[PDB]
Amino acid sequence: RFLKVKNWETDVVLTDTLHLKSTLETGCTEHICMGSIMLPVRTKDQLFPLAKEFLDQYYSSIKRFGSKAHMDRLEEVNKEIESTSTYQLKDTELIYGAKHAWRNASRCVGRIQWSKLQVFDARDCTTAHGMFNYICNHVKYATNKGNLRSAITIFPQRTDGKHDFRVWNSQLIRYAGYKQPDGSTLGDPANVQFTEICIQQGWKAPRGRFDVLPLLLQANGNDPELFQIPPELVLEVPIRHPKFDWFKDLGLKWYGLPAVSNMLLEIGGLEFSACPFSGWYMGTEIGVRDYCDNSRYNILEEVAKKMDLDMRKTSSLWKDQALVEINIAVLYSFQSDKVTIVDHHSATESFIKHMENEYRCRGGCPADWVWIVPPMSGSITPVFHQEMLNYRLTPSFEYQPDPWNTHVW
Amino acid sequence: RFLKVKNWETDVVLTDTLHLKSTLETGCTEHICMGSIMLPVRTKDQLFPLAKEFLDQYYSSIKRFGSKAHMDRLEEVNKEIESTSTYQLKDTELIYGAKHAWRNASRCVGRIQWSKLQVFDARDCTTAHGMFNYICNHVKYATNKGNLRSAITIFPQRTDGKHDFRVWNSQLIRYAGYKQPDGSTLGDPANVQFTEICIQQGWKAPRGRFDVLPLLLQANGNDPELFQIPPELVLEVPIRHPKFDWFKDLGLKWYGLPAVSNMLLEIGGLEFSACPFSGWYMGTEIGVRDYCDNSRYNILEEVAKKMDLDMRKTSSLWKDQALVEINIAVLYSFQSDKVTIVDHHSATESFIKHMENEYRCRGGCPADWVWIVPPMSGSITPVFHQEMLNYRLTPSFEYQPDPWNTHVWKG
Ligand code: HEM
Ligand code: HEM
Ligand SMILES: C[C@H](O)[C@H](O)[C@H]1CNc2nc(N)[nH]c(=O)c2N1
Ligand SMILES: C[C@H](O)[C@H](O)[C@H]1CNc2nc(N)[nH]c(=O)c2N1
Ligand SMILES: NC(=[NH2+])NCCC[C@H](N)C(=O)O
Ligand SMILES: NC(=[NH2+])NCCC[C@H](N)C(=O)O
Ligand SMILES: [Zn+2]
Repeated sequence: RFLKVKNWETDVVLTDTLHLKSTLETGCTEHICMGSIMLPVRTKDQLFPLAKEFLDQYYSSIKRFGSKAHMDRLEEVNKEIESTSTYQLKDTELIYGAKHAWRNASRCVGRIQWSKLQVFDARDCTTAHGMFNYICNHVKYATNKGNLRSAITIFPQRTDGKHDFRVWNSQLIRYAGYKQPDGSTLGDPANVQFTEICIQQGWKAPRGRFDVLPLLLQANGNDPELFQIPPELVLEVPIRHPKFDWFKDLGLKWYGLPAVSNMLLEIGGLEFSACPFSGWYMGTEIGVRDYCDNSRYNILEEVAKKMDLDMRKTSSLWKDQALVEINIAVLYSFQSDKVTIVDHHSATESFIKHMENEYRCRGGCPADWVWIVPPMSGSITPVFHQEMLNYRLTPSFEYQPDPWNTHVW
Repeated sequence: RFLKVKNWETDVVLTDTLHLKSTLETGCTEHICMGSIMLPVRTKDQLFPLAKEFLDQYYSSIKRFGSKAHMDRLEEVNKEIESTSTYQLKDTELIYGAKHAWRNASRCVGRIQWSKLQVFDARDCTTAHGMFNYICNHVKYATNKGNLRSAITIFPQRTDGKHDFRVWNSQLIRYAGYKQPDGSTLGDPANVQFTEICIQQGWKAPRGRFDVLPLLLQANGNDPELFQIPPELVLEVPIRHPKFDWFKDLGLKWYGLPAVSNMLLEIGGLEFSACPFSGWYMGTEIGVRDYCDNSRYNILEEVAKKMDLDMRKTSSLWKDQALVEINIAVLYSFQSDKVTIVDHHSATESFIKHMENEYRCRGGCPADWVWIVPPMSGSITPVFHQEMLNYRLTPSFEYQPDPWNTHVWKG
C-alpha cells in the first residue's frame, strides 16, 4: 500500500502514497514489467465520473473541498453533461488542469518548473489560419529573445472525433528530412515522412540539412493547411566548440525552442487533441540524441575524424570521447548566444530536489526512470541512483496516432 | 498472449512467447511499475511440483521428454521427497540448472556466454576449510593467468535453514573499506561494514586503500571462519592511461576477477545459498561505478584537477570528460596486461545478438533495461534503443539477506 523508494547514493528514503490515487494502467503486470516499452469518444456515463474526480481534486487544491461552490459547480457540470453530453472547463480549471498534466508527466525531468506554466486559451479558435496565429504568438512569447518561458496553447476539445483540431508536426519547430538517390537521407531522418507529406501538399523544399519545416494545421476536422513560421520568430543557435575551431566547419545548428505538438491533453475526461507546449532544452537531447543517434543526424564519426581519434577499436572509446565534446559544444553555443538551456547534471539535480518537494507536499511523484536518466553519463547524475515509482495520474499528456493515419480527406 | 518488443534504431520487431512460462512475480502491477526498484525452508507440498517443472524442462532440453528415463526420474524424486522431504540433483541436472539460472538472469549483459559455464560441484563439502579449498580452486581456474573463464562453485543446498552454507563476502575478491574517526573513508566504502565484521572476527587489517579482504566462510550453519586467499592467486591490474603519464600516479589498481558470491541459486525448488560465480569485467563496472560513484572511490574530482578541466561550472562537462578518460585507462591497463575485459560497446552489441537469437530459438529473453544499459553513454550503445521484457524464470539467481543479519551465533 504505502510504497517506499530509496536513493542508493544518499540512503534517503521517501514514502509514496500518491500512487494510490492512480487511475490509469501501466502496461505492466505482476508477471511482467514493460517499463522499457516506449508505447505500452466518451459516453455521458464515462464522462461524469472523470469530471467529478477532477473537480474534487480541483476544489480540494483550493481548500474548498465539499463547499457550496464545489457542490454547485459539481451539479452544474453534471447538468451540462446530461444535457450537452459534454462540458466546458472554467478558465481556472483549464489552467490548473494543464499545469497538473505537466506535473504528472512521469517522463519529464523539468517538472520543478511545473507551476510556472503560461497557459494560452485558444478554445475560441476555428481555422488553420486561426491556429497559425495562436502558434506564432506562442512561439514569440516562449522564445522571448532567448530567455525562454514555458507555455502551452490549448485548442478546442474533441467532440465527435470528426471535428478534432490537430497540429500534424511532431514539434512546432523541426528540420526536414529527405530520402536522396544515394539511398541515404538528407536532413533529419526522423522527419523524412512528414517532410514528404508536406510536399505531397505543395511545400517547396529547399532540400537542405537544416530546413525549418512548415506547420501543417488541422482545424475542426477539415483537411490541414501549410504555413511557414516567420523566420524572425525561429531562434537558432550555430553550434561551435570552445576549443575546436574546426567545429564550426561541421556546419551544425539547432533551434532554441523545443515544442512537443503531437500529444493529447486530458482534463476531467475532456480531450484536447491539439495542445502544443514548450519549455527549454536539456543539452543532451540535442547533443546526444538528435546529433549522435544512429537514426538521427548520426554525426559521431565525422567529429571523431576531425578529432583524429583511433577509430580502429571500440575500446579506445572514441565514440565516447567525441560524444562529450559535441555536448560541450551545444551547451557552449546556446550559452554564448544567451539562449536558455540546461545541462543534464543541473537538470537532474533539480529533479531530485523537485521529487523531495513532491514527496513531502503531495506524497509522491510519478517518474519513469528509463526516461529521466540522461542518455549519457547516466550514473554520474543523481537520478541514476534514485529509485522511482511510475504510475499514471490525470490530468495527463498522452500519445495519439499520427493524424495522417486517421484523417478522412 | 504474444508480446512484441521493437528496437527503435533498427525497427526490428521480436515476439515473446517465453514470458508465458513465467511464474514468479515482478513487483509491478497494472497500476504501478517498480522497474527501477533495486530489490522489489520449503515444504513437501510445494517442493515436488517445483521439482517436476524443472525435470520437465530438463528432459525436454535433452529431447527425452516423456521417455521412461524421464518418468522414472520423476517417480524417484517424488519418492525421495516424500521420504526425506527433499532430493538430490544428478550432476547433469545441476550443470543444466546452473547454466539456465545464468541464461535467465535478466540483469546480466554477458549472457551470450551462458552455455560455456564451467560448473564445479562442491556438494560434498562439509567445512569452512573445505569451502576455502574449493574457492581457491575456482579462483585459479577462472583466472587462468588473465585469460578468464566463467565458472560457478556450488556448495550443499539448504535443508532446514539452520545448516546453511554461506560466503559472507559479497564478491570472492574485493577491497576493504575503513571508516576513519575524521569521517573520511579509506579504501572501498561499499565494504566498510563487512570489513568491520572481518576485523571483529580477528582479521589483522593492513589498512591501506586496496587491501584484498579475507574470505569469511560459513559451512553447515556454523559460525564463519576467516581465510586469506593466497596472494599469488589474486590477479590485479595497475591502472594507467595511454596518453596521460600522471594517471599511474593516482595509485589506482583493481582486481581482474569479478565473482559475485552472495546470491542464492534456485534449481527445481532446491536452494543453493552459497554459489559463488565469476565471469570477466565490462569496463564501466570499474571505471564508471567502482571509481566514480560518489559512494565508491569517488575519483572524478582528483582526475578532473590533473586534467586541468574547468570545474567552475557543471556545464563544462568536466565530470563527463574525466569519466571517459578513467574508463579508457581501465580498458587500456587490462588489455596491456592481457587480462580479459570487454568494453560496453562490444558487450551491448553482443547482448543484442544474443537477445535476438534467444527470441528466435527460445521465444524470448527476459531482460532488465535499467541494468542492461551501461552507466555511461547509454544511447550510443544499441541496448538503449532496444525495448525489453522483464520477467522471472527458474532456475534463477536471487538476492538473499546478508548473513550477519540472520545468523544465530553459536560461539
Ligand atoms: C521548461 C523546461 C523543460 C525541460 C528542461 C524539460 C525536459 C524534458 C526532457 C529531457 C524530456 C525527454 C525528452 C525526450 O527524450 O524526447 C521531457 C519529456 C516530457 N516533458 Fe518536458 N521539459 C520541460 C518542459 C515541459 C513542459 C512545459 C511540459 C508540458 C507542459 C512538459 C511535458 C513533458 C512530457 C509530457 C514529456 C514526455 C514527452 C514524450 O513522451 O515524448 N515538459 N521533458
Ligand atoms: C562472462 C562474463 C560476464 C559478463 C561480462 C557479465 C556482465 C554483467 C554485468 C555488467 C552485470 C552488472 C553488474 C553490476 O552492475 O553490478 C551483470 C550482472 C549479473 N550477472 Fe553477469 N556477466 C558475466 C558472467 C556472469 C555469470 C558467469 C553469471 C552466472 C553464472 C552471471 C550472472 C549475473 C547476475 C545474476 C547478475 C545480476 C547481479 C546483481 O543483481 O547484483 N554473470 N553481469
Ligand atoms: C526502448 C527504450 O524505451 C527507448 O529507447 C527509450 C529509453 N529512454 C528514453 N529516455 C528519454 N528521455 N527519451 C527517449 O526517447 C528514450 N527512449
Ligand atoms: C536506483 C536504480 O535502480 C539503481 O541505481 C540501479 C540502476 N541500474 C543499474 N545497473 C547496473 N548494471 N548496476 C546497478 O547497480 C544499477 N543500479
Ligand atoms: N526540453 C524539452 N521541452 N524537450 C521536448 C522534446 C524535444 C526533443 N527531445 C528534441 O531533442 O527535439
Ligand atoms: N561482469 C561481472 N561478472 N560482474 C560482476 C559484478 C561486479 C561488480 N559490478 C564490480 O564492479 O565489482
Ligand atoms: Zn514495470
